[PDB]
Amino acid sequence: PSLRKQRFMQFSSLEHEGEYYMTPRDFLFSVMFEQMERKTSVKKLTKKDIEDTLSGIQTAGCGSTFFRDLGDKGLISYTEYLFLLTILTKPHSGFHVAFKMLDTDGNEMIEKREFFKLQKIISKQDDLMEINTTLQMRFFGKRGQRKLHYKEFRRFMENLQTEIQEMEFLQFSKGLSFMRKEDFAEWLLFFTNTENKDIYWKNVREKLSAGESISLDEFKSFCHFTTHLEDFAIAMQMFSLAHRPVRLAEFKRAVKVATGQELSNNILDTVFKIFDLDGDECLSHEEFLGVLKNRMHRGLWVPQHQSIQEYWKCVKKES
Amino acid sequence: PSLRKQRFMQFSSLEHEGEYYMTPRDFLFSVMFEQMERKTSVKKLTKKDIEDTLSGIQTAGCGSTFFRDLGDKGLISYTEYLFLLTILTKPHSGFHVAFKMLDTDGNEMIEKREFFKLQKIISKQDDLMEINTTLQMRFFGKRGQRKLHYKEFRRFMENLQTEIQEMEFLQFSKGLSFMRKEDFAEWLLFFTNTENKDIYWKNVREKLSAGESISLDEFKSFCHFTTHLEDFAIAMQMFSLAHRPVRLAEFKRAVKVATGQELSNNILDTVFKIFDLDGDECLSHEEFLGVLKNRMHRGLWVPQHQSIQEYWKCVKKES
Repeated sequence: PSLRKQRFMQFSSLEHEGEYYMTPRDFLFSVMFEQMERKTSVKKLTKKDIEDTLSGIQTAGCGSTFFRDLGDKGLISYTEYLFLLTILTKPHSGFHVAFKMLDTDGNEMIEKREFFKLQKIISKQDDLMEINTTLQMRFFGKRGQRKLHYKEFRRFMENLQTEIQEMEFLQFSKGLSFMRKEDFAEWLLFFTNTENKDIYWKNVREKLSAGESISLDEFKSFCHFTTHLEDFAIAMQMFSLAHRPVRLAEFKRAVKVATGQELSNNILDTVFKIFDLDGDECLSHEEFLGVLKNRMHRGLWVPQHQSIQEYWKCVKKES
Repeated sequence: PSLRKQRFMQFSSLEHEGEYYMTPRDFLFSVMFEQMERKTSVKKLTKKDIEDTLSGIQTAGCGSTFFRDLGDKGLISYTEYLFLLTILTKPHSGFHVAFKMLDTDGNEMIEKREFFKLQKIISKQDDLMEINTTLQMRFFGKRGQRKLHYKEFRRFMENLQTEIQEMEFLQFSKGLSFMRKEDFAEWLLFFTNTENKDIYWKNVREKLSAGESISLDEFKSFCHFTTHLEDFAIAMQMFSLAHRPVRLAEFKRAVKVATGQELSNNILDTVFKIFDLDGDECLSHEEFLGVLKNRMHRGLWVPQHQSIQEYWKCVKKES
């Protein structure tokens, strides 16, 4: 039982024939919540239970909203859990590559034999120490003979990413349609790898206005920039040479040209009010890039008991 | 500075000419959150600031959703704060009485002179030790000569109550449209005046199913029953005589006939699975009524430093 499978069975809610399963509600909780306290216990299933659960996809919307629409009447195994988890953090321009990877070109579309190959990879990795899920029923028909083209794949992945962004936005905005700049500030500061947020809190107390809002499209654009941060930094490494701090206009032009996600002046103003440690109007790549380095936020826990190893590496490398 | 005014200035966000004000976002936070940590500081205003804030009502929806629609561009003083706070917990059949109370019958509608009378009551209570808010602009026109009929008053109060129910539902359901029975259980157990929830948690662990959902209309109906609980208990006192525990069917019929809010079998089943301490299928009024006694939940803090007085009354009356 690896760490990922341990997390999966911890956040699971259904078991059947000695095999833990999961509903979309539990997947969303695992994505957005680090730890959940389950008041109740797991429950077994039968074929009647399976049909009562799978009776939701027939009346579910295949649009942008798919998981909250399904609610609790869904089924997700470990393999689909890992697949969706990789989809969460997959940047653009890798969609077509991932699609072509999921099929040996004997089928230009994807039949369920390729997902069976994925499950076989999982089982081969497991052992070397039947049951229809909701995701298969979405991609392939109830009969099981359905081709999955690339356009539908791209649509599904975009919908999943946007659904997660909407979920995080509504979780941090308490329900309102205009979150305060402070919520965006704390959302950014959450996953930054620093030990003293005091300077950033002083900055947002002093420099940032008392009242200002952020829309939803702006938050989604910033999230897409965050997920393309690696390509953005590769493009910015040429500018980091000679140690030239970048202003706001060049920052906006560069993010637009390297990630295709044009940002507003509000978000850029805010991120420069929180991150400009120095007194100049703009600061170098150092703080923003090196500090915003993990991107492993939003669940995605990597608990390789890195506490003591982190303390040891701190004691060693601190010089 | 009374406790209510202290809470108001703590949750306020705007000050002008030495007078704290408040935006709908802060009112909603004061309603749903017991304590809020303000990262930023208060800011002053000018007439230009006043117009920039009041420029929202012109493009705001007067339907069921009004406060989240306004977002942050709104204005609420202390008097309107207290008025809305009384509206939150006002039961039905008191709407028309409250309307007739807010006007000396020289006007069958309500002109702004009666709200001026309300503000005068507040100021007379304060001193005996000009500025247009958003609510006045909603009831009365920008010019200030507008009659407010009773039907619009009832519509506004119903919309406010339903808006608060939607807010609490979305805050406890994490965004999904079907909250788990456990969330309803913990929402009920929050304001119950008991010291050991262990028995109720054992009940929900054992008796309640592992997975079951609750819609939105059912939650709203249960909230309306909770706000008519006093009339419900007056009607049930005759049945409490002879100490006869009430079953489920009679409970449903009685709540329907005394509060007009018919409940589903799911909510009643759940509340009997959490509250039936004994082994019988139904338990008497004792636990449900006496335990669910406060109804002062959802903010509405009454902090008359009742900690030490509560401990003293416990030491005294415990026999």
